[PDB]
Amino acid sequence: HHHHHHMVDEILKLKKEKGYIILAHNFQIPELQDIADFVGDSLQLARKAMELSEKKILFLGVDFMAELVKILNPDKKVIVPDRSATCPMANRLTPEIIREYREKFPDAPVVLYVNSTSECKTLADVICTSANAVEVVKKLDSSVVIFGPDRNLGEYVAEKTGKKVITIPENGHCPVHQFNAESIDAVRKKYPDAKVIVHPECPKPVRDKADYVGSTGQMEKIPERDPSRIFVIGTEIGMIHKLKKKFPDREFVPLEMAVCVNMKKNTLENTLHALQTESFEVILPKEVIEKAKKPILRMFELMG
Ligand SMILES: O=C(O)c1ccccc1C(=O)O
Ligand code: SF4
Repeated sequence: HHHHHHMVDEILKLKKEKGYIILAHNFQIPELQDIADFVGDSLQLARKAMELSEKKILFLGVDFMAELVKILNPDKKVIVPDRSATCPMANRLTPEIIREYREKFPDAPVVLYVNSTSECKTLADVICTSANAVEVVKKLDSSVVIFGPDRNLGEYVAEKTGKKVITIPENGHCPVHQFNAESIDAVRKKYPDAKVIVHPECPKPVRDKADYVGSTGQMEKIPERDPSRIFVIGTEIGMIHKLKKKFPDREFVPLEMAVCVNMKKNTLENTLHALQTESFEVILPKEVIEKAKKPILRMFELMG
């Protein structure tokens, strides 16, 4: 909107002037997606940052993602506008629980979802995303794996791979994606020709009623091969804007309104403040960077 056109102009000039690149997660408000150089998922953004000349990064998302970017770009300054933006699911897994479960099942590799603390990543055998988790677990020798922090994704991986997936912590889940299956019944009657796409973080009954299950990266490729005029989307509300932007010819309908409060902590105002003050810098110990990079590079190595 034109009322913010002077705010946007100061963001563009400062970003240009100080050599920032702005990376925004798909769950950011539309206003921040519209000012970002690249919008996508966590790993997509971090990988993207490795490729660029900009020595400074403004990251718009939540803490474990900004740290991922820093882990993989450690000589680059990474700032976030709100340091309290975090992932409640990720924060429920701890080093202690991982260590507890490694002892119980010492032959099982620890596969950690990218939505995990940096400290947790130092202890994982490999990282995955919702896009590549099935393939990653498939390529591991073992037929029993330890997986966290999301139980639903773990269970999905178990279904797709046929392997035993021991999920940690107990009842690990994303509250944003706990859609109700009756919501799918309801949209099918309302839009009989619509396709339902939901995230694998969604519970089993929702995944099973959906036409497609995939990551937000996967969602945004579906209309390249599906010609449907209407898609119903089971993930965080920010993806609707992303999808509408990429495919203006289609209609994107939320399965339900689902908002990640932590993702919405970032605003045009605090983003502007961040660029004015070049704060808040993501600072990690060298040793955590060194150790946590290992399972992240292995993920890339395995998928290569
Ligand atoms: O990308 C996704 O689908 C996604 C959904 C929820 C949280 C985190 C991510 C992420 O990997 O960035
Ligand atoms: S949508 Fe769920 S998994 Fe993603 S940052 Fe928010 S609470 Fe975490």
